[PDB]
Amino acid sequence: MVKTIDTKTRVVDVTNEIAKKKYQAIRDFLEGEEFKEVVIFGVYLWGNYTAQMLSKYADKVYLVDIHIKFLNLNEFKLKFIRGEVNPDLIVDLTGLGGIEPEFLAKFNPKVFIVEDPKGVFDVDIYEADNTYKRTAPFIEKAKVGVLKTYRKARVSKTSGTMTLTIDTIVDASREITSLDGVLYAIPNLRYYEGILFHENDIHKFLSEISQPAITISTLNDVLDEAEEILSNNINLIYSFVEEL
Amino acid sequence: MVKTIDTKTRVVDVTNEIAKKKYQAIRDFLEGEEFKEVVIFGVYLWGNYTAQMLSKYADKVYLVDIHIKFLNLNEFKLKFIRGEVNPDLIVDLTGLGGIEPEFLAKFNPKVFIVEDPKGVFDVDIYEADNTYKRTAPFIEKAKVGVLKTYRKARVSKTSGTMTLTIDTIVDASREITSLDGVLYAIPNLRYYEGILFHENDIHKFLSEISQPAITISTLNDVLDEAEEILSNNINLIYSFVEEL
Repeated sequence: MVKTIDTKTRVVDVTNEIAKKKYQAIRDFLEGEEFKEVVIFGVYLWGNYTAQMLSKYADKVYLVDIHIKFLNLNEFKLKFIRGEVNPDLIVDLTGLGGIEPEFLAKFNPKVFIVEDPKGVFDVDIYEADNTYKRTAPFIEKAKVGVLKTYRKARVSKTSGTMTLTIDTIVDASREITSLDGVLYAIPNLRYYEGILFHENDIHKFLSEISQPAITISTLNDVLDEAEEILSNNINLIYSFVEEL
Repeated sequence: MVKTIDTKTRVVDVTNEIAKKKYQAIRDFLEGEEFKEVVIFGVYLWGNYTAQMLSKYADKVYLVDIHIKFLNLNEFKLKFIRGEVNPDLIVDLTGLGGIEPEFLAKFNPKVFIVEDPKGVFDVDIYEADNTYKRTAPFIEKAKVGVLKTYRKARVSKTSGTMTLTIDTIVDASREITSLDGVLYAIPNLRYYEGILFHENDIHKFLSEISQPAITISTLNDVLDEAEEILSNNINLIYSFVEEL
């Protein structure tokens, strides 16, 4: 009598949808701009989509994390000092406690893009943010953009893809719960970066992020309705680049 | 500067607290009465605590599942027909699509307790319920009670421990998210019965249910407040036995 239904939409599907929204904002800001060399700062798994897409607009793309060419920060710094890299385009996706503005100041790109980590107002997050301190040395000397991503009329503390994924899936599970005949809806979420970088478990990371977004205990088949709900909350997400 | 904090309270800790609440409701209703034989219908893990606690007031306790002596339904019926079992106390925790009223009618206990699965009103859940059809053959010939469990001024579709556990942890994660400096809060939940009874994976089941209830990404040490919030939502849960 009681049914168990997994959504066809996976967690990775939500993250990809969010990543696509963020890139489209970047692409629009870059419209009619061409590059030879692109450097992207941030963890790779959230920045990979942007890197793969920008490679069509570039001869060489560097994605730099603190752990297409993949480097940790220190290889990149030596490469920069040796004069082996000198990007026209810099995309900073590190956010809170990310790349230091003092390191950014050494570069001279044609276009500089930084992601605003702030979401809904939070006094501590607001205080910890230095997005516009990272933009200061490029203003008037480069095309500068600030990547912003918000949920329309919703609460998200940051604009991080992980944060948005979580709040999206959790809210969706609550809407699904209120449907007729539904007993509960489990949002299937995990701290993925902990699985990958602390436990170095590539296999468990792949299995966990590929899990159905929501598992539903229900008297009725609400799969299509659950999917629509999930789509509605994803479409709530709005991303754009503010030009400075 | 961004920290990741796990709650000390695990999912098992939350589920035990709720199960504990349900038993005390039962214990209050029985006022220290002792039985020769207790039969409890329902799944193991939500009903084991009640079985363990009632063993102090009973010579023999049977835990019957459709899957202290543990028996599945078919061993119990053959035992019942052979006349080896005839309980003074029957506790039915099966809920929706559970034990049939036609099977209950064969018994003659002194005390009969059935769990009302209904939570907040749901037309389909309400109609699928037959709790009072299970009490009917015992009304007047035994002490009859209906176990009810609600979240005060909150929405839960059923009174099931699993349902309450999910809604408790998810709501707590949302309140934690609203705290200063918190980026997000992950509710660590999984369909546990699917891991254990479908997949026969006791190892993965114990690991998943022992997960910290909530994983927090935060700028501040918010552990104590997170525990308190989690504790507060548990205290919202009210359980009692309605005597008919």
